Amino acid sequence: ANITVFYNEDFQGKQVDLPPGNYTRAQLAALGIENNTISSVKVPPGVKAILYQNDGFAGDQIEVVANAEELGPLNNNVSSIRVISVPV
Ligand SMILES: [Ca+2]
Ligand SMILES: [Ca+2]
Repeated sequence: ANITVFYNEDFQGKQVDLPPGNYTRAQLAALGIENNTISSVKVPPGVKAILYQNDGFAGDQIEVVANAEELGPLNNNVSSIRVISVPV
């Protein structure tokens, strides 16, 4: 269903759920997710996310298909996100 993004690593701090969809920087902000703040993400079965360093779904990126306690180079550097349903 949804992925849950956290402000700090190891699933700590402020958290927000994101169902499938495309989210620009402004759309993330409207959902209470400040720019370049995500540090960890939970990804349950059936969904995946593509985190982008730039708004508009562009730039360096990372595809998460399972829980990620940390994001390496994209830590506090995500500006847009696409959450995608992967049925099985
Ligand atoms: Ca953070
Ligand atoms: Ca960014």
